[PDB]
Amino acid sequence: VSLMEKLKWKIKCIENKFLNYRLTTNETVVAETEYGKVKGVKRLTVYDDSYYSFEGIPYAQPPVGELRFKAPQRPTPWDGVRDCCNHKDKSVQVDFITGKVCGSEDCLYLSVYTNNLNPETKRPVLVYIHGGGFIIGENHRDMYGPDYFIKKDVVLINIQYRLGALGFLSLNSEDLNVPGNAGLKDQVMALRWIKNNCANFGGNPDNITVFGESAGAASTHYMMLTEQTRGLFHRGILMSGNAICPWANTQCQHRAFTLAKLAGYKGEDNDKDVLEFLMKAKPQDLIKLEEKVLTLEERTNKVMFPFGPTVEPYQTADCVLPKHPREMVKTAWGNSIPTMMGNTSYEGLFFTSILKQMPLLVKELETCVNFVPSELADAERTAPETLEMGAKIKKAHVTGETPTADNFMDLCSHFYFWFPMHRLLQLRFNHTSGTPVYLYRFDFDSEDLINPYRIMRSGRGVKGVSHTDELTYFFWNQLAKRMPKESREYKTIERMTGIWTQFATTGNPYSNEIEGMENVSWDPIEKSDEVYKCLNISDELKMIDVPEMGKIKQWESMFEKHRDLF
Repeated sequence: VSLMEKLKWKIKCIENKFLNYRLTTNETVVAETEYGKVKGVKRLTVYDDSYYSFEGIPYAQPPVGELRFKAPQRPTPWDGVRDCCNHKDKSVQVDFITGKVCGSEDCLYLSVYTNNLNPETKRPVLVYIHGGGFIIGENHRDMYGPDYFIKKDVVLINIQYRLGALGFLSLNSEDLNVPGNAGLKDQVMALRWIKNNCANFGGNPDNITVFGESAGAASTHYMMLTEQTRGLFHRGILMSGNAICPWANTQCQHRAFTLAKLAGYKGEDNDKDVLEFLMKAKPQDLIKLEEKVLTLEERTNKVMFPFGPTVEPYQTADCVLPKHPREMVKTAWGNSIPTMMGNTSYEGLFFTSILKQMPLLVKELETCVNFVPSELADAERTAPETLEMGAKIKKAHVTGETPTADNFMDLCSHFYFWFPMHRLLQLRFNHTSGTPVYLYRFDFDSEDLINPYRIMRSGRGVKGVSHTDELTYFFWNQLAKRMPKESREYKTIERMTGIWTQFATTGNPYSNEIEGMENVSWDPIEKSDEVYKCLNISDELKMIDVPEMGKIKQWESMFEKHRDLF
């Protein structure tokens, strides 16, 4: 990231700290948890609303030393009053603005917010899981501010979990107790805490919604798939992601060794000796080197992250993913709770930045063999069947004689988001009690209000609704400003937070009390639907057939001779 956005972000960081002090009050309050009393503080928003803020609530033991790479354990309870008036640190990770490593292994905390500690009725509980490819992200209010949601009568909860190799190291040897998915096991234990404690904050323990974007969406879906969380919540929102997305799982058991070798390990490739080195390496050295772990072949096969969720090699007490996600959908308790899912109108536009560094990637669309789902393609991507599948993809997105960046970014939308969503809906239909799933399409474009991800994707002055453009209308961030209330941006905040809280409340997203929704008949998706219908959200709200549908069927036709793998 540029020197200009480094000094520019440095200043907004300093501004956010002064604003945060200014927007603080002297009104401290104490609440009960099952681990002991916590002290929160009331804060202000730029729209002159206020809310109670409890930050740095531990939901697990600090996962340092011998707990590193291990499943999380419950934290130690305390007498007296724990101070929760400041944020804790984020998970160790590479800062996308600077490139430096930041964070700390002591990262397993959650934050609780609400405009009213003592409502007269129990409120809907909303749990946000941040995205960031399981390698970056945080629950700090400079990125995920509760300011829009607290205008509503809900309890909002933002969790943290272990990122990167510290969150997702996986070792085959059963003796070492590092099966993998530690960061997911973090999420589980946070859910268990939320279930047992939300009532102390005015929340309804029998009406909890979990939602997240991108990796947060896959996390949310995983929380709906695993037996570990059965019955913990009651609604799910998957925003631009799920667990059968190609980036949302990987078998990474051989990559621990590689990571060790990059970090200076001297010895052989057995898990024990590899683990011992990794257990004593500086946390910020492991994280800085993750970028180098993937081989060139893996990058070629569109593997995006070296460490991440994985099928665990053996089963233990806190096992989360004992089978491939496709197999888990067939039994998942979460299939039988109300679900909302959606994408933005130009997802792949996120990859503008990457193309700017590798213009050579555009040539991949001459055959598109690289984008063939990996389970169908051969190793070298050279078998004639793979070239055939590649051609079907090519017909879907290459509009002219030569592929363009727009073709490329259009393909990504489907490879990373629309196709996986389609596969999941069809799978779920064959294994579900018939609980409704609703679809949305986020199509609202604006440059007058942005969020930090636009700096990373180099989305400065770029038309189109990219992946993560919707976050801006859900959360406050240190790049936000107060918008006039008649603005299109402000209306979208109201609609977006309106629908999400409405869904969280009733398992049904429609409300005539939301501006723009007076002509809307939002029906859920039936198994017999050949065409998906979705709420298109732009300056106006409108029910439509998913425009991406024809391209989605093209991708499905790659499985014509391999229908068992669909």
